[PDB]
Amino acid sequence: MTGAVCPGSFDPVTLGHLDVFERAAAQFDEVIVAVLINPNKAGMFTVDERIEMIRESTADLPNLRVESGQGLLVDFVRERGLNAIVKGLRTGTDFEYELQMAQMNKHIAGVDTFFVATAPAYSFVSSSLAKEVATYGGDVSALLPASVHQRLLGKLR
Amino acid sequence: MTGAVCPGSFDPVTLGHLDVFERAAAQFDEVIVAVLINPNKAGMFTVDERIEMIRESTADLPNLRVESGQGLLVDFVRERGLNAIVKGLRTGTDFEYELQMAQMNKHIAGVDTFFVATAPAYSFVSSSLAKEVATYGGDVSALLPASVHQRLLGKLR
Amino acid sequence: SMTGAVCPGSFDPVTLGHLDVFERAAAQFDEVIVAVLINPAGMFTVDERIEMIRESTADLPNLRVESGQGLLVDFVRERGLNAIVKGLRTGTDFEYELQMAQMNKHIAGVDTFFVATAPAYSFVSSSLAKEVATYGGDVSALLPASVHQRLLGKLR
Amino acid sequence: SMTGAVCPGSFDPVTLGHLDVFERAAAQFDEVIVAVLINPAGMFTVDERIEMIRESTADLPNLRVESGQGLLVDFVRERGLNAIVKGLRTGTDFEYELQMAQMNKHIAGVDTFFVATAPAYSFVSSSLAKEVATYGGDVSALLPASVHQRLLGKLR
Amino acid sequence: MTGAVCPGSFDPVTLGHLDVFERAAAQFDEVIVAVLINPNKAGMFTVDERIEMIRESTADLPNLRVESGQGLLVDFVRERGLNAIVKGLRTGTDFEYELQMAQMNKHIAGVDTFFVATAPAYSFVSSSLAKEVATYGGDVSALLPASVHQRLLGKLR
Amino acid sequence: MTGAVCPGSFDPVTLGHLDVFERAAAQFDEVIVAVLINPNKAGMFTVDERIEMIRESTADLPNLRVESGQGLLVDFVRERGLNAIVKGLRTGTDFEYELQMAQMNKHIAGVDTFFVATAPAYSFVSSSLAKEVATYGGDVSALLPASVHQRLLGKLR
Ligand SMILES: O=C(O)[C@@H](O)c1cccc(Oc2ccccc2)c1
Ligand SMILES: O=C(O)[C@@H](O)c1cccc(Oc2ccccc2)c1
Ligand SMILES: O=C(O)[C@@H](O)c1cccc(Oc2ccccc2)c1
Ligand SMILES: O=C(O)[C@@H](O)c1cccc(Oc2ccccc2)c1
Repeated sequence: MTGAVCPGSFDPVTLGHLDVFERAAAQFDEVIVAVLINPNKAGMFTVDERIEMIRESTADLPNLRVESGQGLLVDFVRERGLNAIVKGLRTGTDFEYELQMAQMNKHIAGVDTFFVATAPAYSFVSSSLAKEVATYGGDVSALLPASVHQRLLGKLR
Repeated sequence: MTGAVCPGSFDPVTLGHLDVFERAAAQFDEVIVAVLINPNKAGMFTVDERIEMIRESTADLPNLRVESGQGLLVDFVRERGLNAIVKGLRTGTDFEYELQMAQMNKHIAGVDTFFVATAPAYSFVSSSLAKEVATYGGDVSALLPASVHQRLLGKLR
Repeated sequence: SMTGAVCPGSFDPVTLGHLDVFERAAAQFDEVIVAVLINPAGMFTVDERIEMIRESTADLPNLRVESGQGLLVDFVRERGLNAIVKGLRTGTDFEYELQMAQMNKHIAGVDTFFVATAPAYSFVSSSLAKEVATYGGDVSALLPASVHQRLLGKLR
Repeated sequence: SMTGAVCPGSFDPVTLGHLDVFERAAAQFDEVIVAVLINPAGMFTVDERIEMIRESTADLPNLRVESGQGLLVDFVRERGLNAIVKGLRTGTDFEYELQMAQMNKHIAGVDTFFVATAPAYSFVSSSLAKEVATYGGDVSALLPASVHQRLLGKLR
Repeated sequence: MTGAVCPGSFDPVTLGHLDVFERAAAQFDEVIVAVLINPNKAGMFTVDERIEMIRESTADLPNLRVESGQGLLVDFVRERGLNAIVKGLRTGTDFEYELQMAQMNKHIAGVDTFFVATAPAYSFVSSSLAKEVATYGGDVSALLPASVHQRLLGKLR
Repeated sequence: MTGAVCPGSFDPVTLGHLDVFERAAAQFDEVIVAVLINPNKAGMFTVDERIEMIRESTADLPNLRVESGQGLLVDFVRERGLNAIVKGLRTGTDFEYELQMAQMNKHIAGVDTFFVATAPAYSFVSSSLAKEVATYGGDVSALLPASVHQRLLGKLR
């Protein structure tokens, strides 16, 4: 009955994201990972690549599935009969910005947002910083799942 | 069967707290509001008074129950077969202190914490500020459940 | 006794959050000037932005609306004033605006007064309102009634 | 035209950071009242705190100093005003003061204007100044000249 | 020639503090850990106990020594012919508060302060939170050095 | 032999930067100021111009040298036999973003970062804001080294 959506661009998914997925899947009957695509800007990975990397690293979460979308997150959530979003947060700065979006989403669609504190070990990994570090040759193998790391290096080379 | 604990002193419960209770009860199969008994610093209302005020304000939430608790919160949570805490947050500063507690609770007992952003209208209400304003004659009736407000005036006489 | 402040912004479009700040500034200063930045890529033209603000502030007799360019402190000083009034939502806002406020005081002796957002508008911004409306979300409760139909026009 | 604001605090003692805020408030409002809280454990008596502020604000003709108790908004409204002016150093400050500002607006319609600290006084507070002086640190550059000798008196 | 002081109450020292000590000892010729004592409030551990717990967990840092003091930190620093303080920081909130003290210390004595970001794993441990959790029976064995944990449990029992 | 790298674009160097350089040079045996060459986004001054402005402003710092750098900062640092970065901080928000970078740099290369709080007088100056103010005729001469100011006026004509 209960369910939540875990949104992001996941370009690529990180171990921080996977931690959030696992924690959501432990507390809700179903979890949908929403891979939100900007039809106007391509990321590093195509939609099918992003989804494949997430599926490979969530194979042991039976109540989680992965779907892409675009436009308003609250429409994605509501069209699946749900009304909760779960998002990871690292800092107070994160909270202030995400707060605005959560209150807007509640206002326009009645959708609630639950935030979870990042695991300490992954508090400094982000998709953007991992890509930037890897671009200039830094070692990010411990911050990304196996389903991501060598595909990332491949994209960069 | 999903579930979460909503902990606090609730001295007294505010409309901000109630908003959190409602949103938790909408997303989890069971919610337990845990009312802290604090041996040292006593407050304005007894634990039984606080429990009754919450029960009156949550009468329409059939999957929410109210209980007193003492000591280590994660013991309270695990003793009831649960492993999630739900708390409301108002500010970035709130997030930083609560994040420390959440990471500590996950480390020592595997209990997770979900945070929800305050409804905008209650971003500035707290039990402590409401009591202080009311003590000096300010009108806080729009910030508290109807019953709380009547009981609060009683304690002040 | 010739008190006055300037309320600056791009106002693309003006929101109820902005209007709340204008009203509060107008209640505490003899003269308020809303300064609409010309910074030519926005949704509305500078003239359209000025009109929407004038429409929404008709009940504020001591407020006027003017366009401006360049250093804000020059705009303020050339009108004989030396105060800016700005609304703030978060501590993050305060830290960024703090830098600009201290710079403005340093270079021109112009002071900045910040006012806390009304709770109901803590989450509205011109940018988020435009984004939500663009994908069909209802923002009518967040914008002046006039602005709202004008926005519908730009999209449809 | 009857503009006015109240600058509240314990001022135990008043610092150059506070005085900077008083001066800036006095420059932008016709009338400024400094409200000195009676909250009986401080270092100086309410009378002493009032005297130190009056001594330091002699060049501010439109400022007066009064003691107060209870709800700040009652102090403000009973003097016919509905604005508070408060200085702010950090984003953390803003978040805490934001709650009080929104509460005060809610219960009494009293607005709050915040001003950014002068950079030179970003680190001074009554409490830190007292603490440092107590252990022999030189805080003379952080306090009004009058206050400084008075502080030396309380310690020696 | 170069040197820094690492101050705190260290009541007790945590793994977060030890991380800071090690990082300071790697970058300065000498490091002094300053155990600052409030002569008006006893902590959990006496001064000699605090120093002993720090020495036992820093035995492999040859350029580090431990001394107690009270009063102005900048006097402790200057009387040893030094003029740098090194302190760990976890959050932006920490930085704002410590910033005030660092600027005051520079103002009154010319002493500089260098801050270092906490290691991610210890970002949620503090002496106060470890004591509080342990008081109510929570497991904090992974957050404190061996020189501390059982002595803490002993104090509590 | 202790040492640290002070990295940045310094376009142009401000009195805030110089304060950081001075404080680093006072506490480390060697300081290297690393001036970023950025292939994409160019700025107002060439790398050689930026280096010369820093050299003129740091003429009294014999243990500080200035060099251009590109790519991964921790490679620059380790290539010079060092493993410390020193950066100035103005705000809590600054700390949060820089903390992510510092933890990342420590993770991928074992390079540590020490932060110093801005002198109060320069808390509001930045290269970007100084240029913007100067472009429209504002006087920023009290915020920049004397030589920078002369060169800045030249670029604006
Ligand atoms: O008012 C507050 O928020 C705090 O006092 C607080 C924090 C965390 C939990 C709390 O309540 C309980 C703790 C342990 C067992 C049961 C309940 C109260
Ligand atoms: O929307 C905002 O807040 C910013 O874009 C901003 C900041 C400061 C001033 C602004 O408007 C003016 C600038 C210069 C002259 C006149 C007006 C706009
Ligand atoms: O020092 C401070 O900032 C606080 O102690 C503070 C906050 C708000 C008002 C204060 O002073 C008054 C309160 C009530 C009536 C009159 C004055 C003091
Ligand atoms: O202006 C800034 O602060 C950033 O652009 C920045 C951040 C970190 C390092 C930077 O400089 C270097 C990076 C790599 C090698 C050499 C120098 C610049």
